[PDB]
Amino acid sequence: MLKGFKEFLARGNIVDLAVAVVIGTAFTALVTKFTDSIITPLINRIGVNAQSDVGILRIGIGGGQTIDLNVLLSAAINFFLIAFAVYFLVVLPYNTLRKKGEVEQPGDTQVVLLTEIRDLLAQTN
Amino acid sequence: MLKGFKEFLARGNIVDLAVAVVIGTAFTALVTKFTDSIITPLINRIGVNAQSDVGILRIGIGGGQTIDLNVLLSAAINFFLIAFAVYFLVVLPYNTLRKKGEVEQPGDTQVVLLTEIRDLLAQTN
Amino acid sequence: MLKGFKEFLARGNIVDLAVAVVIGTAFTALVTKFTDSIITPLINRIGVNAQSDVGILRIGIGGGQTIDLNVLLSAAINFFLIAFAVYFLVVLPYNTLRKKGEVEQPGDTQVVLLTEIRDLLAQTN
Amino acid sequence: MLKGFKEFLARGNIVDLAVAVVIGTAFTALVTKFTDSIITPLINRIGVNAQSDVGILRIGIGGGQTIDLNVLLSAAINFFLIAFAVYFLVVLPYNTLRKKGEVEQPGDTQVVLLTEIRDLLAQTN
Amino acid sequence: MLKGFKEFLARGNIVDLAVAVVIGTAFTALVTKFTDSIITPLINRIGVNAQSDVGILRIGIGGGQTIDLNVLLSAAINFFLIAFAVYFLVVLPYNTLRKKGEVEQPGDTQVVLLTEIRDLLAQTN
Ligand SMILES: [Au+]
Ligand SMILES: [Au+]
Ligand SMILES: [Au+]
Repeated sequence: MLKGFKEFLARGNIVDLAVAVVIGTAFTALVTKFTDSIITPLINRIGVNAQSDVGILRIGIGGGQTIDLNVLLSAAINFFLIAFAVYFLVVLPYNTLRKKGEVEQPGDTQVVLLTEIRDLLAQTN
Repeated sequence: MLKGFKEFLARGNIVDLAVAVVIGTAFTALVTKFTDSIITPLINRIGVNAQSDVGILRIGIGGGQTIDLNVLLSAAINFFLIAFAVYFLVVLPYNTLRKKGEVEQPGDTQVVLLTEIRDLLAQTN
Repeated sequence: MLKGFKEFLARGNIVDLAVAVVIGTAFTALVTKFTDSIITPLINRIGVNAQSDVGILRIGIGGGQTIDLNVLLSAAINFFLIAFAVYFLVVLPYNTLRKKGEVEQPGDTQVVLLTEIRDLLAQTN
Repeated sequence: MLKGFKEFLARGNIVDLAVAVVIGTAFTALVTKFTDSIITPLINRIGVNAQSDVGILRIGIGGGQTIDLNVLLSAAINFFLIAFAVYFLVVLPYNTLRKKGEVEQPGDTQVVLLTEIRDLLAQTN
Repeated sequence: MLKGFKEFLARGNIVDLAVAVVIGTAFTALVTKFTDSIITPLINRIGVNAQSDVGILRIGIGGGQTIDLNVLLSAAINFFLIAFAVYFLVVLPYNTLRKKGEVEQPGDTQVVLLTEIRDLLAQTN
């Protein structure tokens, strides 16, 4: 069992990925929770949004219906906050490190080797 | 420790992925929120949908039961909006950049290299 | 800024992935919404499921408790429908196109080149 | 337009992926649903868990507060069930197939090719 | 049918990934549940947070509104626990195994081979 989980993990391109979804989900969850506790309430004190129209579904009930705009705006703001947080926390550093050329990846090293291979092959002739 | 987390992050084919799931979930969520606040209500002012039949679960309760179509239809519209949104915002540009050729990738460059190698090895004959 | 987001996207193996999660989550959501509105109610008019046993948690409350089977079954049905939908819509077409041989890919072209190289190298020797 | 969606789909390394997320979310949801309907109720009849302490938030309300264990354990059990399910349904078969050598992959065929090349390049010397 | 799903599965880069999303979502779900059951309550007996301001939406209702801070801190702590959990359970072992090199992967063997090839091509000169 320790062998199946561990042998699958050496195999575990899956491990790199599982972690990625783990962080990705954990983090999106954090930004939206901040938005709900801090932002949505702010949107709400004001709320001259949520308009409406009469709603007596002759199939379900009968009383009144609304169009909540504050929620949409609350969500839009949440979205922007995510883009700023990700781009700023993540993007400035990863893009800066790839430009200064200090980050890595399997495809890139293969390329260097393939390239070196090309050069030597060229030298033989 | 700072070493383990950072070393794992340059490693972060995972980083590319985590970000991808982060945006994918964040965005799908934004579209569904719009569908729910703006669209579901419009579907609802009408609502000649939600039909039903008697429901007295001789196992749970006893009172009445409903089949909501407005929700099914509201959900479907949400989906189309996502398909159009992803395809139009994401698809027209990425597919157009690949056809014109501007977007890049590790596999493609390896190909270029392998190809040149093939051409050279052929030249040696 | 427009340059940074766009340059990271050209970079975006991530874009391929983010899009994938977006569609995958959006679609699963659609299937379950159909199951809940059309199917669960049907399970429920019948609902001779949800059994139970007394439940007075001497730690939290005291009143009664139930085992909802209708939900378990509704979910299962939801699942089978997903399997029929993905396999029938996605699988019949991708397995049939790979069998007839018409789907291109970076890994496959590389193999072709690697193979040509092997053959040529064998010719020199 | 039909050309853009279809050309992106032949392209769909993404399709492979979307299907993966689609299936992954669908299945996990199925297990947790079984956990909730079947398992949680059982945890709950017993429930000598959920302990507590008075809770009158002088900032929000005022009355009493609880620490639920049955849920923590219910989730824990849900989790073990997922691991056994994924590992047993998924892991025994893919690890056995990779070991017996039947599940193929572009990366692996390339390896064989690279390996063969190494061997040949070596015979020349 | 058994052939199409199975043929698609050997094909299944998708299988590696789907399993990855399954484990990532399942695990994040577990961390947050622990936080909610064990942690949020602890945060709450205390709760001198959830501040507020009057809230009578001249568009929706009219009565009062709150900015729940406890939830924000509760979510943050949840996040740390995930970071600690993934890195400590996942990171120490994978980072250590790669350093000891005990861990294997198709990309890495490709590199070794590319290197040897580079080295041999270099010897011919
Ligand atoms: Au009734
Ligand atoms: Au009872
Ligand atoms: Au109390």
